[PDB]
Amino acid sequence: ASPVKVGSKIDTEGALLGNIILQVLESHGVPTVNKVQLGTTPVVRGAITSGELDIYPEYTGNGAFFFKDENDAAWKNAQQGYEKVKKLDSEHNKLIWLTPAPANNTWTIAVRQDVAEKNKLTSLADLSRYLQEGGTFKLAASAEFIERADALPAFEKAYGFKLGQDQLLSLAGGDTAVTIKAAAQQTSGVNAAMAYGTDGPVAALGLQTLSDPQGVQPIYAPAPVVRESVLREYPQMAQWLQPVFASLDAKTLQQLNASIAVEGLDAKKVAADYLKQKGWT
Repeated sequence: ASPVKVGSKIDTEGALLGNIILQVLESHGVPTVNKVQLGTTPVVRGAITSGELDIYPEYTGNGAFFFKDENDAAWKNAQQGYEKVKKLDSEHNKLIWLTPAPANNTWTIAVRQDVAEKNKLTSLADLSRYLQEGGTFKLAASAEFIERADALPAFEKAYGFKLGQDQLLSLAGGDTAVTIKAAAQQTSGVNAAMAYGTDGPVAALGLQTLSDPQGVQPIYAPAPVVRESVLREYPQMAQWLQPVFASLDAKTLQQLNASIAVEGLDAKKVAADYLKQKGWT
């Protein structure tokens, strides 16, 4: 009878996933309070652990910070990271991690679709092979992404490639909308961009993210996290949200995020349309 307080983070994907959770619950007649786009990670995390939120989408790899377990190898594996934060949040905070999306919202490289399809580039390993075969390549990226040891140099080391100076366009202070745009219109001959794994502009501006099978970056997979006492009152909501989040792979999230961020569709309507199309509402 007491309404379920549904939240999310302020960003595009937060708006999308928060509205998805809210509308799934509403379609089952569950009483709700709309607190979508409440704040940043620490604000929503503080809110759910204080009871100001009952459920919101959180990202698996953030378990590294929640449990002071930075540099644990588990966060570099999608399944191991999920299971780890799920176990820890249950026992320590009575927070239940539901089904995670198969997507990984983390740093990667996105390549122009034409170049990716022509050269069969799916993963960062494919990219490395293409480069060592003399493939034409120029990456737009932030100075930070280029220099930080855990960013481009980590990809380079793990996948065995090296970008020369003429294969880089350094853009001072991000952000990925700008680097993606550079590849999209081939600025200074750029054909690839620094991007996040579920970036809306990747879909809208005609790029394709590369996968990270080696697990160089920690995995940030979004999942509903719900207070145990609330799940206790509506146990069925795990079942409701399972096929929904199972369907959210990277390309799907890129398209939905693009609808909102690039083309200015209402996040509420984008969520509603998706749920209706897939037949969950």
